[PDB]
Amino acid sequence: MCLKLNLLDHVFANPFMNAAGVLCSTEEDLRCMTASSSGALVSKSCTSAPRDGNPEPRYMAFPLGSINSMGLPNLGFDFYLKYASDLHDYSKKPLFLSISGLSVEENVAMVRRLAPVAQEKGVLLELNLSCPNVPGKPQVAYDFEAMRTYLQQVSLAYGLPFGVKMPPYFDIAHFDTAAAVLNEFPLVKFVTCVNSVGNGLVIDAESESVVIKPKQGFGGLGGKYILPTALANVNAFYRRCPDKLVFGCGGVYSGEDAFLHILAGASMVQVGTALQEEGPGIFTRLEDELLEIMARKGYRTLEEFRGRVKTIE
Amino acid sequence: MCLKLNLLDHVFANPFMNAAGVLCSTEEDLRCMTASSSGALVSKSCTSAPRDGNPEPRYMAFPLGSINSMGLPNLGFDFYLKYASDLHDYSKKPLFLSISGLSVEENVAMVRRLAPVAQEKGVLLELNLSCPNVPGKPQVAYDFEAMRTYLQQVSLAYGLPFGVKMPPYFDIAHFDTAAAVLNEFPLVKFVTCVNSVGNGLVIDAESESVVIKPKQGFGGLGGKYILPTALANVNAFYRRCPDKLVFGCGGVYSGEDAFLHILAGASMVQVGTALQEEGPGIFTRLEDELLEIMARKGYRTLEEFRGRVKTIE
Ligand SMILES: Cc1cc2nc3c(=O)[nH]c(=O)nc-3n(C[C@H](O)[C@H](O)[C@H](O)COP(=O)(O)O)c2cc1C
Ligand SMILES: Cc1cc2nc3c(=O)[nH]c(=O)nc-3n(C[C@H](O)[C@H](O)[C@H](O)COP(=O)(O)O)c2cc1C
Ligand SMILES: O=C(NCCO)c1ccc2cc(CCc3c(C(=O)O)[nH]c(=O)[nH]c3=O)ccc2c1
Ligand SMILES: O=C(NCCO)c1ccc2cc(CCc3c(C(=O)O)[nH]c(=O)[nH]c3=O)ccc2c1
Repeated sequence: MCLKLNLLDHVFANPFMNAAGVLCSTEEDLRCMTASSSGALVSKSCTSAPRDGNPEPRYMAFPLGSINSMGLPNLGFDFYLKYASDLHDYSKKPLFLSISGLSVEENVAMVRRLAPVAQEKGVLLELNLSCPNVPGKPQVAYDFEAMRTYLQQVSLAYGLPFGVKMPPYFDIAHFDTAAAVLNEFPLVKFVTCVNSVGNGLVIDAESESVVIKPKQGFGGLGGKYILPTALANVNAFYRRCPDKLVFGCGGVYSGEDAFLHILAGASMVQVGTALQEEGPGIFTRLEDELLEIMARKGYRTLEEFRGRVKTIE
Repeated sequence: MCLKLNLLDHVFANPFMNAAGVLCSTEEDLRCMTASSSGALVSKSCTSAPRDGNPEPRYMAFPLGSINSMGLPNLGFDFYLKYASDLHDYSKKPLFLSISGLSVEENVAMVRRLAPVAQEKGVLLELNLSCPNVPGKPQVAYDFEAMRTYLQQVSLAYGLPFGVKMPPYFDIAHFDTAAAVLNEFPLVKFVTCVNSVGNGLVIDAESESVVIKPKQGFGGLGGKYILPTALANVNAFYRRCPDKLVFGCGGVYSGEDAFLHILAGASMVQVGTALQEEGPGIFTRLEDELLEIMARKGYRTLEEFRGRVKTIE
């Protein structure tokens, strides 16, 4: 009875990892994720230049989830590239590096420089597409032209297996369209569903105030709020992309949640808010709980139930 | 101290009503909603001919919310028109009538016929824009040209103040765009934010099965999942539509949830899932709890804090 998996030519002790953005910004964070019993880790989404990000407060959490508008604070590509090439310990677990350049040219620049480290060290690329392009255009993934563009250019510049981080979708035509676009690109080997549910508003009743400072308090939502959304999107893409892997992200707090993500078709399972709230010790709980569910049901491997959600009739 | 209000030339005992879809399909349903404490009622979205809708099970609810894919079952427009014409007791409360035709033609044909009853009785039209189109093109609200067409055609045929039911948006550019369209139409006096959060999927861990039979288990989400989403949209439309009323829908289980909807800008507050779950008694509780918050803060009127949510700095 085990949680092991081989995929994209790497071996993983278990399906669990942090979500990009959570506990992965500094050397200190990365070293902690690495010492944890997560199956893998992903670095904070970076830009070329170091960024300070938005004014604080900019993240907040509550019993049923979180809201954030961090504005992409990170130490700069050079920092994460050096961490990938010089400091990370691959014998402990695989590394993902998430890039989130503010234009297609910034993304091409970084990936060209990432390629040789990817080849030499085996670091994996997660391209963040649930990012802004020009203001007053939808973020990149809600704009299938822009998305096609970024993917051709990044496939050309990088020329290696990478994966993509998707915002959630809510309409069948969008699922149909976005999957068709993704299927045009043999090198997109994996799809992460989903990024935060965009522009929610949390209001505090005692103070009659929004709880984060940027954007008049509008920010991305994570946690329990988003589980059924995360599952629909995992399962939509798992059904429409028979040749790609789906990574589930969204509202995982328990093994049962991880179990549901996996029945929906998830290969890896990421943890954002719950990790932020609970700290890296969460990873041992998640594993035990999922293993308990598997034992009770007679499952021995993840592949026995992955994608095996049943419909009625 | 009390909660009465005046809008669109009708008096309301309080700002609560059912959401379209819930306890509003048969004559028995509507008679019950009328005998409740709700300030108003809306009828089930209707089509010209009666519909059986989707295979059961087609609705399910859980502690954090609900999922449905009813498929628009209804007794047909003749029935709801006759209810609006001859059966409804307007001395008890205002009535809204929701129409949700499958094409613009079906919708224009309904409204020409409803126009004279509206004149004569004062029934109000809620145009459901959050419906199929589910052929090959996105649904109407997520397709701004189709949205402009239905609005032009309908305001032509109806020629009276009416309102539109909106699905949620998740992007600043879409709020800017959707809002600009609605502002093209002086006859649209109210915007209801929001309809169910489209296409989530609820999987049950024990039986490893989806919970509803149509659309392979995919359906609209209501309840506690959607509250911060319902509040971002109320407030995004509140700020961008200064000449329109905003009606909040989504995630109301308490006086507090209603309070936050109003702080966000809502004038009427709609209850769906919580009503389906607790029954019409919910209105007396919500009234009380909302009056209780007001008293503790020394607010006398909804007008005092409607829309007056604070941002930081
Ligand atoms: C503080 C914070 C920072 C985040 N940063 C990123 C990021 O840099 N890149 C990214 O792709 N997603 C980011 N996310 C979204 C998470 O990666 C994840 O997609 C989302 O929070 C849903 O997961 P959860 O439900 O487990 O929180 C961030 C989320 C939070 C709460
Ligand atoms: C069983 C069911 C039927 C519904 N039918 C309709 C409908 O016919 N027309 C409509 O505009 N919305 C319909 N809705 C959406 C609700 O009006 C409301 O927008 C949504 O449930 C979110 O509100 P809540 O969080 O209070 O449930 C329905 C919802 C449910 C649960
Ligand atoms: O300028 C911004 N925000 C306020 C001004 O409009 C801004 C800039 C870059 C951003 C970049 C992202 C992508 C990184 C990211 C963030 C994040 O760092 O804010 N939060 C998420 O939940 N998901 C994400 O993918 C999200 C929001 C951003 C907002
Ligand atoms: O046949 C349908 N679905 C199965 C796949 O085509 C179908 C047909 C008409 C529909 C019409 C609507 C509009 C009514 C509605 C419903 C509803 O009655 O299903 N549920 C909601 O949460 N919000 C709504 O606005 C919603 C879903 C529909 C699905």
